[PDB]
Amino acid sequence: PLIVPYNLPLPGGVVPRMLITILGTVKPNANRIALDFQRGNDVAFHFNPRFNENNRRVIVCNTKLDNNWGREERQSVFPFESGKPFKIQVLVEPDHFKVAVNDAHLLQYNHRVKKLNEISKLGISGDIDLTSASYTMI
Ligand SMILES: OC[C@H]1O[C@H](Sc2cccc(Cl)c2)[C@H](O)[C@@H](n2cc(-c3cc(F)c(F)c(F)c3)nn2)[C@H]1O
Ligand SMILES: [Cl-]
Repeated sequence: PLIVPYNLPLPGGVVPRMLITILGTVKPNANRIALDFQRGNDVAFHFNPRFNENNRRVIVCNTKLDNNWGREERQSVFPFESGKPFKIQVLVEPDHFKVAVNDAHLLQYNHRVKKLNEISKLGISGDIDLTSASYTMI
Protein backbone atom coordinates (compact mmCIF):
# COMPACT_ATOMS: atom_id res chain seq x y z
CA PRO A 1 0.00 0.00 0.00
CA LEU A 2 1.09 3.62 -0.68
CA ILE A 3 1.86 5.75 2.36
CA VAL A 4 -0.90 8.19 3.34
CA PRO A 5 -0.89 11.18 3.24
CA TYR A 6 0.22 10.72 -0.35
CA ASN A 7 1.24 13.39 -2.85
CA LEU A 8 0.59 12.69 -6.53
CA PRO A 9 2.36 15.30 -8.68
CA LEU A 10 0.31 16.34 -11.71
CA PRO A 11 3.05 17.41 -14.13
CA GLY A 12 2.15 20.56 -16.00
CA GLY A 13 -1.08 20.88 -14.05
CA VAL A 14 -4.49 19.60 -14.89
CA VAL A 15 -6.18 19.89 -18.25
CA PRO A 16 -9.54 18.80 -19.61
CA ARG A 17 -9.56 15.09 -20.47
CA MET A 18 -7.18 14.21 -17.64
CA LEU A 19 -8.60 11.34 -15.62
CA ILE A 20 -7.31 10.65 -12.11
CA THR A 21 -8.02 7.18 -10.69
CA ILE A 22 -7.60 6.33 -7.00
CA LEU A 23 -8.03 2.82 -5.67
CA GLY A 24 -8.09 2.08 -1.97
CA THR A 25 -9.97 0.48 0.89
CA VAL A 26 -11.70 2.43 3.62
CA LYS A 27 -10.35 1.63 7.08
CA PRO A 28 -12.65 0.10 9.69
CA ASN A 29 -14.53 2.79 11.63
CA ALA A 30 -13.26 5.50 9.26
CA ASN A 31 -14.03 9.11 10.07
CA ARG A 32 -12.77 11.14 7.12
CA ILE A 33 -11.08 11.06 3.70
CA ALA A 34 -9.74 13.98 1.68
CA LEU A 35 -8.54 14.66 -1.83
CA ASP A 36 -6.85 18.04 -2.24
CA PHE A 37 -6.07 19.33 -5.74
CA GLN A 38 -3.57 22.05 -4.88
CA ARG A 39 -2.31 25.22 -6.54
CA GLY A 40 0.67 25.97 -4.31
CA ASN A 41 -0.74 26.55 -0.84
CA ASP A 42 -4.25 26.96 -2.24
CA VAL A 43 -6.68 24.07 -2.52
CA ALA A 44 -8.48 24.32 -5.85
CA PHE A 45 -10.73 21.34 -5.08
CA HIS A 46 -11.11 19.68 -1.68
CA PHE A 47 -13.24 16.52 -1.79
CA ASN A 48 -13.97 15.39 1.77
CA PRO A 49 -16.10 12.39 2.73
CA ARG A 50 -17.15 12.67 6.40
CA PHE A 51 -18.48 9.46 7.92
CA ASN A 52 -19.92 11.03 11.07
CA GLU A 53 -20.79 14.71 10.96
CA ASN A 54 -23.54 14.95 13.59
CA ASN A 55 -24.41 11.31 12.84
CA ARG A 56 -24.72 11.93 9.10
CA ARG A 57 -22.49 10.83 6.24
CA VAL A 58 -21.77 13.67 3.84
CA ILE A 59 -19.26 14.69 1.19
CA VAL A 60 -18.05 18.26 1.63
CA CYS A 61 -16.35 20.04 -1.26
CA ASN A 62 -14.67 23.43 -1.13
CA THR A 63 -11.75 25.63 -2.16
CA LYS A 64 -9.09 27.18 0.09
CA LEU A 65 -7.63 30.54 -1.01
CA ASP A 66 -5.01 32.39 1.04
CA ASN A 67 -5.75 29.97 3.92
CA ASN A 68 -9.52 30.72 3.85
CA TRP A 69 -12.14 28.10 3.07
CA GLY A 70 -14.95 29.27 0.81
CA ARG A 71 -18.56 28.21 0.43
CA GLU A 72 -19.08 24.51 1.02
CA GLU A 73 -20.87 22.35 -1.53
CA ARG A 74 -22.47 19.33 0.10
CA GLN A 75 -23.58 15.97 -1.35
CA SER A 76 -25.53 13.46 0.71
CA VAL A 77 -25.05 10.61 -1.76
CA PHE A 78 -22.33 8.77 0.12
CA PRO A 79 -20.82 5.82 -1.74
CA PHE A 80 -17.97 5.02 0.66
CA GLU A 81 -18.26 2.23 3.18
CA SER A 82 -16.07 1.45 6.18
CA GLY A 83 -13.87 -1.54 5.52
CA LYS A 84 -14.65 -1.73 1.80
CA PRO A 85 -12.68 -1.18 -1.41
CA PHE A 86 -13.49 1.80 -3.56
CA LYS A 87 -12.51 3.47 -6.80
CA ILE A 88 -12.58 7.26 -7.21
CA GLN A 89 -12.36 8.66 -10.74
CA VAL A 90 -11.91 12.41 -11.14
CA LEU A 91 -12.29 13.57 -14.74
CA VAL A 92 -11.23 17.11 -15.45
CA GLU A 93 -13.79 18.72 -17.74
CA PRO A 94 -13.55 22.25 -19.11
CA ASP A 95 -15.80 23.78 -16.47
CA HIS A 96 -15.74 21.30 -13.59
CA PHE A 97 -14.18 18.34 -11.95
CA LYS A 98 -16.50 15.36 -12.49
CA VAL A 99 -16.29 12.64 -9.83
CA ALA A 100 -17.49 9.04 -10.04
CA VAL A 101 -17.15 6.47 -7.28
CA ASN A 102 -17.37 2.74 -7.96
CA ASP A 103 -18.36 3.58 -11.56
CA ALA A 104 -21.36 5.71 -10.56
CA HIS A 105 -21.40 9.43 -11.14
CA LEU A 106 -21.30 11.24 -7.81
CA LEU A 107 -20.86 15.00 -8.26
CA GLN A 108 -19.40 17.85 -10.26
CA TYR A 109 -17.47 20.79 -8.83
CA ASN A 110 -17.32 23.96 -10.91
CA HIS A 111 -13.82 25.40 -11.32
CA ARG A 112 -13.25 28.26 -8.88
CA VAL A 113 -9.49 28.20 -9.43
CA LYS A 114 -9.32 28.80 -13.15
CA LYS A 115 -5.57 28.51 -13.74
CA LEU A 116 -5.88 24.77 -14.31
CA ASN A 117 -2.27 24.50 -15.43
CA GLU A 118 -1.18 25.66 -11.99
CA ILE A 119 -3.08 22.92 -10.12
CA SER A 120 -0.12 20.62 -10.16
CA LYS A 121 -0.43 18.24 -7.24
CA LEU A 122 -3.05 16.05 -5.61
CA GLY A 123 -2.91 15.18 -1.92
CA ILE A 124 -4.69 12.07 -0.68
CA SER A 125 -5.27 11.83 3.07
CA GLY A 126 -7.40 10.22 5.73
CA ASP A 127 -8.80 6.92 6.77
CA ILE A 128 -7.90 4.67 3.86
CA ASP A 129 -5.45 2.06 2.77
CA LEU A 130 -4.28 3.55 -0.53
CA THR A 131 -3.68 0.98 -3.26
CA SER A 132 -2.88 3.19 -6.25
CA ALA A 133 -3.19 6.73 -7.58
CA SER A 134 -2.54 7.54 -11.21
CA TYR A 135 -3.68 9.59 -14.18
CA THR A 136 -4.24 9.19 -17.88
CA MET A 137 -5.80 11.09 -20.78
CA ILE A 138 -9.14 10.04 -22.17
O1 LIG B 1 -15.00 23.50 4.02
C1 LIG B 1 -14.11 22.42 4.07
C2 LIG B 1 -13.28 22.42 5.29
O2 LIG B 1 -14.21 22.23 6.42
C3 LIG B 1 -13.56 22.27 7.74
S1 LIG B 1 -12.98 23.91 8.16
C4 LIG B 1 -14.54 24.74 7.95
C5 LIG B 1 -15.48 24.73 8.97
C6 LIG B 1 -16.70 25.35 8.79
C7 LIG B 1 -16.98 25.99 7.60
C8 LIG B 1 -16.03 26.00 6.61
CL1 LIG B 1 -16.37 26.80 5.09
C9 LIG B 1 -14.82 25.38 6.77
C10 LIG B 1 -12.46 21.23 7.79
O3 LIG B 1 -11.79 21.34 9.05
C11 LIG B 1 -11.53 21.37 6.64
N1 LIG B 1 -10.48 20.33 6.68
C12 LIG B 1 -10.61 19.01 6.64
C13 LIG B 1 -9.30 18.52 6.64
C14 LIG B 1 -8.84 17.10 6.58
C15 LIG B 1 -7.52 16.82 6.85
C16 LIG B 1 -7.07 15.52 6.75
F1 LIG B 1 -5.79 15.20 7.04
C17 LIG B 1 -7.92 14.53 6.36
F2 LIG B 1 -7.47 13.25 6.26
C18 LIG B 1 -9.21 14.83 6.04
F3 LIG B 1 -10.02 13.84 5.62
C19 LIG B 1 -9.69 16.11 6.14
N2 LIG B 1 -8.47 19.57 6.68
N3 LIG B 1 -9.19 20.68 6.71
C20 LIG B 1 -12.36 21.30 5.42
O4 LIG B 1 -12.90 20.05 5.20
CL1 LIG C 1 -13.13 16.54 7.94
